[PDB]
Amino acid sequence: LAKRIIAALIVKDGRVVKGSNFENLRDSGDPVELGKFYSEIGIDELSFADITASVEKRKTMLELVEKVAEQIDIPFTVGGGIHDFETASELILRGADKVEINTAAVENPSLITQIAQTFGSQAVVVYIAAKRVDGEFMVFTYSGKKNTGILLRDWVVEVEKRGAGEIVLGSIDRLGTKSGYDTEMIRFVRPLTTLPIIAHGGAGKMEHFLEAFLAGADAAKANSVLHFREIDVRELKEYLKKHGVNVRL
Repeated sequence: LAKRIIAALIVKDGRVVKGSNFENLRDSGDPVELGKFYSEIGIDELSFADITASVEKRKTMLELVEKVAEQIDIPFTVGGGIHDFETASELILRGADKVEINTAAVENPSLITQIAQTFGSQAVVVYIAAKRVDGEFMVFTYSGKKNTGILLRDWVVEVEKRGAGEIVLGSIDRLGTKSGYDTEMIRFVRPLTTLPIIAHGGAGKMEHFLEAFLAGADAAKANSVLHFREIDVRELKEYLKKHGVNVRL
């Protein structure tokens, strides 16, 4: 019933893509050092998205979750190119608390159930990339390239039915725009599912977070606005608690 602030880091070959602005770390491109720092200053969870050349990807993603699990204590999700049960399983066993799946889940919905039966719904996070097309919310796969023809409304329902723990709701429209979260999309989805909704795409200033939590989101995923300190984590939670948002310290 508390809201969460989730720091999201894109990584490739064990490196924070386009790094960060905290000069106070020996390495501002070290995902591990950044992520532990974010944990100290009050990030509620981490989320790593790997985009490594698929040849060294599997080894590289397991290297990362191991390195991370050694140094941090808050939940963290790992995602990106996870296509089957065994890849998710070894990533969780190696340290990750949850995995984030999207395209594999749309093509094979039972993949949500298979991961959940062994690691529990809490470990399965489904990323839903939606966009408005002819007045309807549509689900997109392959990093935005494929309109699946599936309605957001139906996918959200099926994703809970299959046993997902949480849903990351990405507004494609708003991705990388600093214009605010797609609160219209969030309000559309909110009554369709009992699951936690993690809002992604559009953050630019602290009030967007208030707007998003007012819309019904249980958490907020945030990317470059964090790393380039266009928003401070402490000021944000200050702000939201001040205006009645139930955040943790």
